[PDB]
Amino acid sequence: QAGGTIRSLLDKVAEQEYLLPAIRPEQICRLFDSLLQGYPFGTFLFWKIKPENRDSYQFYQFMQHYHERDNYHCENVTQLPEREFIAVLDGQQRITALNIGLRGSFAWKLTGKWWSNPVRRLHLNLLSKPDLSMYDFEFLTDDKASLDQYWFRVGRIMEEEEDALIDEVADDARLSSEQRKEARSTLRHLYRTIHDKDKISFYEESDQSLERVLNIFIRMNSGGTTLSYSDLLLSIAVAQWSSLDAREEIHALVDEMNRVGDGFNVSKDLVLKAGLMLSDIGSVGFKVENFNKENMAILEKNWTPIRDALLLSMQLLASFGFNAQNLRATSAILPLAYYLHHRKLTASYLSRVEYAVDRECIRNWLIRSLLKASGIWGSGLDTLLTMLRSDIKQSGDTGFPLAKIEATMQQRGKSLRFDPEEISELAQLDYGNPRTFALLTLLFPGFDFSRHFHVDHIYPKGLFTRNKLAKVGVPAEQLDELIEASNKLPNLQLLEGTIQKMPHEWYAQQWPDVNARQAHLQSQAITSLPEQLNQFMDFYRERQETLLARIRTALQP
Amino acid sequence: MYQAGGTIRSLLDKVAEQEYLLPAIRPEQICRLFDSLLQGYPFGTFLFWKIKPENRDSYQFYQFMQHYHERDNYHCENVTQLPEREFIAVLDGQQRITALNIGLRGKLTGKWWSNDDAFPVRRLHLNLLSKPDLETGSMYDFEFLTDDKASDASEQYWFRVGRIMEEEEDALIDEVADDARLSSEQRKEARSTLRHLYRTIHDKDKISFYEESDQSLERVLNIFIRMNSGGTTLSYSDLLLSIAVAQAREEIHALVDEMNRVGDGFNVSKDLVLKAGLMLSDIGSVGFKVENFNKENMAILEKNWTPIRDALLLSMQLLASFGFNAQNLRATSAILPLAYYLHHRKLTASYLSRVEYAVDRECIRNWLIRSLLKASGIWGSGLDTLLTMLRSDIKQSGDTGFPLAKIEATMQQRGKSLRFDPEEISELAQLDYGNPRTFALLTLLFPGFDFSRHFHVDHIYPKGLFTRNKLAKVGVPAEQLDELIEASNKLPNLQLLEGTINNQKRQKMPHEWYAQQWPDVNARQAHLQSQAITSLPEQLNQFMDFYRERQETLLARIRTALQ
Ligand SMILES: [Cl-]
Repeated sequence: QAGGTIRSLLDKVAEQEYLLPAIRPEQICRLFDSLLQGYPFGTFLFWKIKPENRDSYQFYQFMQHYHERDNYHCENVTQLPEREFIAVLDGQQRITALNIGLRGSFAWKLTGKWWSNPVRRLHLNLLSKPDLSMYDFEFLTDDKASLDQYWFRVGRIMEEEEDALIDEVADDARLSSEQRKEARSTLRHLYRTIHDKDKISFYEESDQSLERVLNIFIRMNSGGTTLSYSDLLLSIAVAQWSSLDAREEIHALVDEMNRVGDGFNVSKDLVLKAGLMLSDIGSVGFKVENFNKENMAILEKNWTPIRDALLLSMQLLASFGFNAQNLRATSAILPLAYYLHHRKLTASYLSRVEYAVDRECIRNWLIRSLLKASGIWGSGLDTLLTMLRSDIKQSGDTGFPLAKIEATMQQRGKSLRFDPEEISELAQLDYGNPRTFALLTLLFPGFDFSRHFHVDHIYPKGLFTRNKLAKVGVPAEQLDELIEASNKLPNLQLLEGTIQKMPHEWYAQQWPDVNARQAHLQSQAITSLPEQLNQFMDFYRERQETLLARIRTALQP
Repeated sequence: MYQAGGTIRSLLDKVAEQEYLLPAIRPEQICRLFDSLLQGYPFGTFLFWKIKPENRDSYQFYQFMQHYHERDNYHCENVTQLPEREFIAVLDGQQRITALNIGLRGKLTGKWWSNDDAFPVRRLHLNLLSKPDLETGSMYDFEFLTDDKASDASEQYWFRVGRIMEEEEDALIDEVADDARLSSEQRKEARSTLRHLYRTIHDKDKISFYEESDQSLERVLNIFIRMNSGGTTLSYSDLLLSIAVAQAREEIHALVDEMNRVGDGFNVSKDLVLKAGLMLSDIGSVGFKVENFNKENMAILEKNWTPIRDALLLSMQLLASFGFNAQNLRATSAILPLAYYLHHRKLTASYLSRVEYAVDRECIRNWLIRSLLKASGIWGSGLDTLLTMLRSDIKQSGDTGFPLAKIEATMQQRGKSLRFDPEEISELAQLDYGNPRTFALLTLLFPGFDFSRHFHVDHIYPKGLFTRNKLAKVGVPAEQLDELIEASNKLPNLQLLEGTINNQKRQKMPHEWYAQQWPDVNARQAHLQSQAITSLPEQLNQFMDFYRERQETLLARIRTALQ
């Protein structure tokens, strides 16, 4: 146990003496800042395998070079060490983070534009300046760090000797006198922390008594680790209620809400934030300051109406057929739940046709809010929720105020008016985008979303395989130029009911009536259906031009 | 602020001064911590919350526990005196400080009414002549003892760890020195130990903490979790040693969930499946240790996987055919022997319907119920060894069926006997509504019942009629009151009722519900005589006359059914 060095540990990892029994870049950079800032590491748990049990278990190596496509699974042990070896039971991620940073690489898929066709390594600015962080660490590509901020690869601390690196900086003339001075202090801090410092601590033990020492660690070190601000806040908040049955009631509603229809995944966090919003509390932040005794008193005095409304909220989203896979913005339920609370609406709201227009007004808003790439439900959300809540109080007594909510949102910069580019992106959306279902719900508003339904390909994806298209006679150049489009909105439609024929056959053995067939089709924006698969592209580009103009109109206010 | 420095005396002294508080609400466990403390094992970093007096009256803080009383103080007391200056609310380390506090600063019949003889005050003690117990792996002996059980074992000198905080070092080192009860050489050993304690509670920096304000709790919290435990440490997840060697995580979770949904419900753990793995795959060692989870052992397990998966499910269903649920089967470690029997004989759901297995299922149930009625450790200690021997018995007798004869005798040799002692019999007749053992006793004493169809335990005389005030209308001595209301929950007022909660009976008194729902004189007479009800008083005043008469009727059946 006692103490130890990061260099010592990283090297036993390399010699494969430190292993792993079975089992975010920016976050690795954050460990390294905290480390160089002197935030100490906690104690780690280690298991020493007797040489007799060397073959008894299947150990795996830590990750050094990460590639989401190439190496993403912890590689198995290559050469079983010839002597005593250790397997880590706690601190795996902490160790892996140091390994990737000082001896490895990280390749993550770049977020590209919607038109789509990189091994980076850890670097530190020696002329690091603080940011209200203290030390700027970034995973960068070599050419992006050669930028004419003096960037240094932290990895060389493990490959070169201090004297060489200290000297390179001093012999660099791109740097002025005062600069080289700062750079040296910083480079030294790094070398003198990865090397020459007692940061690692480790409870170690053998097979027989491993049972006892894991439990000592759990008593002495933490048990039931804080789920961040979240379980803390819940803990803090529940501790200001008369009912010592409060903790449960929240978890209970969360469960009921997540079994409303086909299924949802809200968090206790949403319930707490909703509580604040519905209680007309002036701040809606998820902060312990806002979960005081006075604030939580209001919630406890109004819990039953608030719970009911949030449940009806999910019931309404499922009336519009949302589930855990298509609704990604749980933050959008909050305005809706304030509305059902302001008007004290009940389950009857979903049935009475008298409220049908208002339900379709809400859906218009929700869909358009979720169709925006991003910017509506992310940053600045707390100011928005506040101003949206306000709108509902001043003019919701009549009905949902879309006119006002639309412009309040424009003012906070979060307009729901789509640009020609945002519209062009929406017309090439892929099958998997959660935004796809909802675009179709808007474009095709007549459906019983309240009942089972799904999204399918007019021309089935099965036929879209390189051989099959070529058997029919598609230029080899156009192969794989169609298979990609087979999964794009112009070949996507909304169908009634749960989940082998070309569309024009299914549509003539299921739509015998010429007049009714022509209608279902024009209603699904299917203007024509060509019989040779080698004419699908003329179809695709035709439906798109039709849908593009239908998307513009449907998002015009 | 990261105070790496800090002593236990300082913490506890700030705890007593009500400056260290809590925002939100077992002895042996506390005792294990104290041994490890003196074994040098350090504490983890704690997280503390600074409260400026501008927000002092806004969050309802609570004190740590010191003198615990299941009946009186079982919840952290509210703040008696709020401090005027800045103060702290612990977020991490809540339990660890609450073990030091109670440690250095403070029954079985569960006759809840009795204040006396029913809540003995025990305080932490240490044997200064402690010695290595290579079984527990302990090197220091800490037990919670009462003053009498603390005062002449030749090698046990008990020191109340509490005086360390009230007396002076010199004084205690002197008391041990001027104690003629001790022997010269053994006086030296005591001193060395007493010193380590005084010098660990004081004079040694063991407490470490992060004191943070509201402004930046979010950030430093996150920083703490990065550098410290974020994966909530771990568990004895030997399941990993197998998803690895075997070529699974899903299958286990599946058996667990399916087994937990068989009847009205069960709450089994992944642990049982794995333990049954070794039990049913004939591995000579059933320990949940990592040693038996070897590549070659886990080879037999995946071959017997389909065979065991079924038996564990068949086991759970047999239990639900006996009315068992999460609420009434706390000792889930008793399923393991049952599963071996089903696997040995390769039975199926047809064991649950075919009348040819009735005598057999009833032999099993009797044993199971009897095993659970004992409040001692038939399924608490020496399990790996009992289970190992039961396996042998079941394997050598899987013909006529359950070797109950042999199983009882092997349990008797291992001291896990099921012959009931007269005193233990008497407490079974006084079992409360809550003790899960009660459900079973009723099913053992009333073996003719539809355990199959939905059923609930109810009270002959309804619980709602027993309110201090309600009994004054009928006129009862207020002398025996908080005890009469307790008897409303004991066995003589408890019965097995078919169906579910009948709100229509809670209102009526027994002679007003049986009298109508059972109109035939001959039928009622029997439904009742079968539920051990000889007479049913109609004046609530005579309840205690009914209780004693039934207790005598039930005591009779208990002695007949056991023994
Ligand atoms: Cl914000």
